[PDB]
Amino acid sequence: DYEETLRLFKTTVTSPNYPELCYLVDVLVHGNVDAFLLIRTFVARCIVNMFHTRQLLVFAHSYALVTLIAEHLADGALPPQLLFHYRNLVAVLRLVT
Amino acid sequence: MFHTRQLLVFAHSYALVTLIAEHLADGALPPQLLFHYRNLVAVLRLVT
Repeated sequence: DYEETLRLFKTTVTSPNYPELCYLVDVLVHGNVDAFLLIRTFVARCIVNMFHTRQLLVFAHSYALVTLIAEHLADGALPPQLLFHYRNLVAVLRLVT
Repeated sequence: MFHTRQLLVFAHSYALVTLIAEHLADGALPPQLLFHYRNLVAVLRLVT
């Protein structure tokens, strides 16, 4: 069962309220690992503050961002539910492959 | 209006409904009301 996480992802993607910086940070991170490691606090505050103020989660659009969130941000600095959502997405990819 | 009266407000006409979930969405509101109006515009998109 992943229908709830996929439903939330659908709400995020088909929403014009997607925050501008999410693209900009996707470009500057460039999918580079330690580059994402250096920006950990900013993305952690951004995802919790966004999810609390608006239900749609952020940085779901780019695969590199999703994978780097799921691995390196998992160490902490995030309430477990959002990390669990991202891990469920990555597990959905693993099930598909 | 929503909190006291239990009815949402400015739903009676298209211009207000379409402007609320494009320009007012940036903050300033609880998620539930904004998503009610976004659901109304999404219903319009589905039906068209």
